[PDB]
Amino acid sequence: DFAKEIDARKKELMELRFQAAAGQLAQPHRVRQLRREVAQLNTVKAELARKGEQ
RNA sequence: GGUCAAGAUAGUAAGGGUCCACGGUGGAUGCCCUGGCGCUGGAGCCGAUGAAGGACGCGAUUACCUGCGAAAAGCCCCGACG
Ligand SMILES: [Mg+2]
Ligand SMILES: [Mg+2]
Ligand SMILES: [Mg+2]
Ligand SMILES: [Mg+2]
Ligand SMILES: [Mg+2]
Ligand SMILES: [Mg+2]
Ligand SMILES: [Mg+2]
Repeated sequence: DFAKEIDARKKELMELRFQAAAGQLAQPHRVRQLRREVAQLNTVKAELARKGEQ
């Protein structure tokens, strides 16, 4: 299921980039906060990959 | 006092010179250290699970440096500080 939440994050992240090329970007923090949720995502996936399979 | 004669003799500065005073220039000098040099003593290999050194790129705004790498001034677990 993890990839679904990853890509849902990626869509709004690109939406923020698109506004940021424009004059609208009132909450820049949401930018970097959206990316760490991606990284944590991927990280935890690797944390399951070794688990169980050994 | 006046005229004539003969004689001697100042001052003037265009610009200059020596000295004094006030600056401009310039960055010597003292002081300092954000940087070096040397000795002693430690520690001493990286790489095909990708080295050394790089090229692009990552930031709301980022030309240079750092750090980092599309999971990108970073992600997770432990411990320390508070
Ligand atoms: Mg005469
Ligand atoms: Mg002087
Ligand atoms: Mg010194
Ligand atoms: Mg290397
Ligand atoms: Mg950008
Ligand atoms: Mg990937
Ligand atoms: Mg502290």
